Amino acid sequence: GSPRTEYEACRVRCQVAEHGVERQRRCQQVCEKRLREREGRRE
Repeated sequence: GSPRTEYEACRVRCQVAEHGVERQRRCQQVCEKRLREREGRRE
């Protein structure tokens, strides 16, 4: 339904995965796109 874990896990993993602003912001959108795509099975 809405696995917030998959999201919070990406923010805590990505934040440490890289360092900066270009990848940081760009990452926030990537991790989010995956979440929204997950919570949304079909509408």
